[PDB]
Amino acid sequence: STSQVRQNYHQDSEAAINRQINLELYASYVYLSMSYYFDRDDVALKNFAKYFLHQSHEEREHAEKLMKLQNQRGGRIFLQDIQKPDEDDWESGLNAMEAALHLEKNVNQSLLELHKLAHDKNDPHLADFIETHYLNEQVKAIKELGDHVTNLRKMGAPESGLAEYLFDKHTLGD
Amino acid sequence: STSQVRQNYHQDSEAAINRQINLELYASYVYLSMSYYFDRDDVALKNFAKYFLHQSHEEREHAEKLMKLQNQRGGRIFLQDIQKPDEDDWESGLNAMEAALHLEKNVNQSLLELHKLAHDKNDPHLADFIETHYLNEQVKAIKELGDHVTNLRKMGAPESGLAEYLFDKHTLGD
Amino acid sequence: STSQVRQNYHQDSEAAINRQINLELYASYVYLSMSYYFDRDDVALKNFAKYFLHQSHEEREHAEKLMKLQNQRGGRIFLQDIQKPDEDDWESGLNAMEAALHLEKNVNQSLLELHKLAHDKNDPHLADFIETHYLNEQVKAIKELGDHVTNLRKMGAPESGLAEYLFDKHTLGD
Amino acid sequence: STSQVRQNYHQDSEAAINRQINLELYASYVYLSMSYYFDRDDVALKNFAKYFLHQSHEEREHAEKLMKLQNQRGGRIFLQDIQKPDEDDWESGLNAMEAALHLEKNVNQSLLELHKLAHDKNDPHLADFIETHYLNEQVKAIKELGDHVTNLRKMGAPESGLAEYLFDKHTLGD
Amino acid sequence: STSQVRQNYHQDSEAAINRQINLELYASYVYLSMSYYFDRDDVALKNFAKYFLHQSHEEREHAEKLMKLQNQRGGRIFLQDIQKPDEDDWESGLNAMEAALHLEKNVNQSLLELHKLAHDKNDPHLADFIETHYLNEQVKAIKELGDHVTNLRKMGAPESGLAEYLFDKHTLGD
Amino acid sequence: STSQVRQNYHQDSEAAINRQINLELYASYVYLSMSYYFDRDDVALKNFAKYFLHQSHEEREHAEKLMKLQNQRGGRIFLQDIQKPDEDDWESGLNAMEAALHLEKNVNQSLLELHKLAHDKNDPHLADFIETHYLNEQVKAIKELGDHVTNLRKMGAPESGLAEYLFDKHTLGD
Ligand SMILES: O=C(NO)c1ccc(C(=O)NO)o1
Ligand code: NA
Ligand code: NA
Ligand SMILES: [Zn+2]
Ligand SMILES: [Zn+2]
Ligand SMILES: [Zn+2]
Ligand SMILES: [Zn+2]
Ligand SMILES: [Zn+2]
Ligand SMILES: [Zn+2]
Ligand SMILES: [Zn+2]
Ligand SMILES: [Zn+2]
Ligand SMILES: [Zn+2]
Ligand SMILES: [Zn+2]
Ligand SMILES: [Zn+2]
Ligand SMILES: [Zn+2]
Ligand SMILES: [Zn+2]
Ligand SMILES: [Zn+2]
Ligand SMILES: [Zn+2]
Ligand SMILES: [Zn+2]
Ligand SMILES: [Zn+2]
Repeated sequence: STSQVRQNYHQDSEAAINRQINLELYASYVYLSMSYYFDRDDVALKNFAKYFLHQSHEEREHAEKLMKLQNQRGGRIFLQDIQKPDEDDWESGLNAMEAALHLEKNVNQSLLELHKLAHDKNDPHLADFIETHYLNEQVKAIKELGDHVTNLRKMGAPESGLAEYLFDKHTLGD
Repeated sequence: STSQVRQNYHQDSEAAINRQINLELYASYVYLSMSYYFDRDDVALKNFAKYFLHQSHEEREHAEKLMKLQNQRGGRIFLQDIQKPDEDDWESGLNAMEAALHLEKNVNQSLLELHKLAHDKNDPHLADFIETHYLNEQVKAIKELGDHVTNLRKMGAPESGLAEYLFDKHTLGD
Repeated sequence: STSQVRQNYHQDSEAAINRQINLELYASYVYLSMSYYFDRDDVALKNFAKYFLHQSHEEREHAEKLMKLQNQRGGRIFLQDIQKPDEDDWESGLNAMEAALHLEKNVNQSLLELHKLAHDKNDPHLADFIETHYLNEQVKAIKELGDHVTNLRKMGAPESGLAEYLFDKHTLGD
Repeated sequence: STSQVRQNYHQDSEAAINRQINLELYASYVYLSMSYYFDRDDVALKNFAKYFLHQSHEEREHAEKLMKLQNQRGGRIFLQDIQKPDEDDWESGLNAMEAALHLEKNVNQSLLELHKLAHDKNDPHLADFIETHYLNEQVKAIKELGDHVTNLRKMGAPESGLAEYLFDKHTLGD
Repeated sequence: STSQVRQNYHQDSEAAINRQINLELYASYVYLSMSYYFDRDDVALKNFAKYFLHQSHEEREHAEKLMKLQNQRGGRIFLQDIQKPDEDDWESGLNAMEAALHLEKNVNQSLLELHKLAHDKNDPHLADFIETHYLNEQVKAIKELGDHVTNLRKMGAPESGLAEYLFDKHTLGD
Repeated sequence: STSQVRQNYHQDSEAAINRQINLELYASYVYLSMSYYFDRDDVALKNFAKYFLHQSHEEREHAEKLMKLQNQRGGRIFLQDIQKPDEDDWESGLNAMEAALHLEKNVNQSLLELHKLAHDKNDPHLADFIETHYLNEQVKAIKELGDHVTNLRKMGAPESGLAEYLFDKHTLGD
């Protein structure tokens, strides 16, 4: 069918959207994994644990937002498997942060491509949606992972464990 | 003359804005008419009446801030007569819901054509204007009207006058 | 047909009422034009603009009120084209006020004939309706415009731009 | 490495918990899809949608509390892919209710086998865990889903389009 | 070294951003000069004075938000000397308002050029940055300075001492 | 011309004030530069940044009060180019503190010489103005910079990344 509400809504755009949803749920899955990793009795950095748990809940917010744009435009949601992440053990506070930064650069890439598509297919509505709710969020996050990584490294992580423990106290703990 | 504030504002943009002004005022007249049709002693659905008197007042807001925009950029407002609606009797609640859907998807086509003009003339201010204050509002508008229609249909409207009475109570009365 | 509520309601009154509705929308439209005219970067008298905009929203109430009385008496609303105002460029504050006084004297005329018709068709309900909700409002609005004209002319307008700028500050801006 | 906190926690229990974690995440995914299904403009039952969006967030909670449990006991979390749901179109609100029921009765069955496992490994902490935080919860949840289905049926669902609309109003909307 | 956070950030964009910073710091300097001009014992227009000083601090905000952006995107800040303003003596309130109009149109074109660049390099994050934090802020400033220049002109300035005094009180003084 | 307020205000003092104005504008630029350096994703010390950004704005205040003073005494302001800081990269937090220190003694130096000028020209208003608003402010700034440098060196700056991270937390974040 074609929904009564659909208008200037191209099907690459619609299919690009069902792709992002999955990517956002993917990242939500990664951050859950990082979170409970730093909750391990042998790692025990509670603020690393809550930092990523919060990112896990936000990625969820991202996907649900897109699931809403879809129906709003008259596209139809098709869901897919969520890949388990690439690790079971994230090694270190620094390394987990670097993986986070890598993950978000990559989600950012897809958002930019999704913007290009929306622009190329002359969807001003879809494109302002990406710029308003996603683009600058991803710059902020990526700037923030960058800063953390810079600070964990300058402090002598992940060699110095003292380093990671003070960072969990003094940066991720308000 | 050429206004002292004019900058990057193409006379084709100026004349498109004036067109949109008239179309918004037109919208408002349609809803005004729909509203006072449901206030007739033989239609007597008050929440339908309120729901359109509101959109009537909303569309008037839409025109008024196009008028501001026009002067903001140093163009010049020319008003044209306001066409009376297509109908005097709007038949039923479902139907008026189907009519407004049609109307808003139409006004939305105009906004997407105003915006593409803006893009092509390299007017980012005007394109952003359209994006923030109109596109998204139209997609929320289109999406809602669709929802009401689907519900009226599934309830058994327009035949069932029970359904329309109940939809007025449980859906448009808060 | 004939509405189950109609009573001592003559169809000339009904057609007289549809006419006034249009006329009120007309004035509503004239006052909008005046308003955004003084919002022009090359006119720029904010309080002239806010004054006429407020008159715009009141005429809209003036007309919705009449559309209410129509359905109330079981008459039936037929709308009509809203003719664009007789100017796009209202020249000055003095001249805008003078046009406005002309406009309302003319609308006052139409109401008085409507009262005459209501009286002549022995409709004391329609007659009290015009006495209560319109007649003294039209005397107040005519007197107010006259005083503004008197003051703007006594301040040496419209050749003294100083004149009109002080009037906008000291009379229309509280 | 064997965790410094592990005590009377059998590696069969550990692997049984990780299994439940995945099942709970999976249910969360099912409710998610059920939810934004009723957000489509052709379904348009907003309280069905709210009701399922909530259970999705609850099933998430279910998983998170299991991941805390694993680490509390000295086990090690291993996530796995999240299987997308069986349907992309859940047909009707009655049906989704019937599917949800089936789903919940399925997860209840897994926790009773986890419970029997715990008991047989003489793991009373893990049995008391399942007793307090899951068993009565699923039992309340199964009973409510039975109630809603029984009611949707008794009102004439899913054929009576009015029925589902009203259940969404009168039962799922407070 | 490429900054760790960089992504879709063009070296033209970065250098153009560095130019806009200088241009904003140059704006703030001009408005500073204008403000203490009116503070002179032989000009003595405190509201002109306070008007431009507020505008001076605004421009400094415009620059600092550009700088933060450079860092967010991984760009690199390079400052250059701040050109002293063109005049030491700004003649009068009218001429000062005119010169601000010229200044802000010049800033506005540089920013439209910066947006164009951003679009030419497929940097939607940058373009929507310029869109939402600068473009309509420049239109507002340009409209307001338009109105001010107009109202000063119609009053009789710069020939009428009275006019620049009363505009100081009744417009620049709230 | 000679100003109508001018009294016991020497041309050299008028000259030395104008130059002092420029030097405070310079100090504000330096501090602004140091601030956004510490905002870089590869330096990432938020409280060094806040510290220097607060300096930056205070120095602006220093200059505006000189501009105010100049007009009070009947002198005439002449603004010069504001030269860009010596550095684009400030290396480290300790080296930035040390360069702040060097700058503030240089500013102290010129302020003391401006005081000697005022004494020499028997200008006690000018002398007390300098004493009252700048002299102890300069001593306080230099004492605080001295202490910071001292602490940063004892902690092992600049070699110690940890030292600069802990100083940012425990001294500059309150
Ligand atoms: O044979 C049994 N069930 O069929 C059995 C043996 C021991 C238990 C028990 O309850 N342990 O706590 O149950
Ligand atoms: Na935009
Ligand atoms: Na009477
Ligand atoms: Zn995301
Ligand atoms: Zn993210
Ligand atoms: Zn500490
Ligand atoms: Zn509209
Ligand atoms: Zn609309
Ligand atoms: Zn384009
Ligand atoms: Zn009911
Ligand atoms: Zn009227
Ligand atoms: Zn009137
Ligand atoms: Zn006055
Ligand atoms: Zn569960
Ligand atoms: Zn459940
Ligand atoms: Zn600016
Ligand atoms: Zn500006
Ligand atoms: Zn200073
Ligand atoms: Zn200083
Ligand atoms: Zn002495």
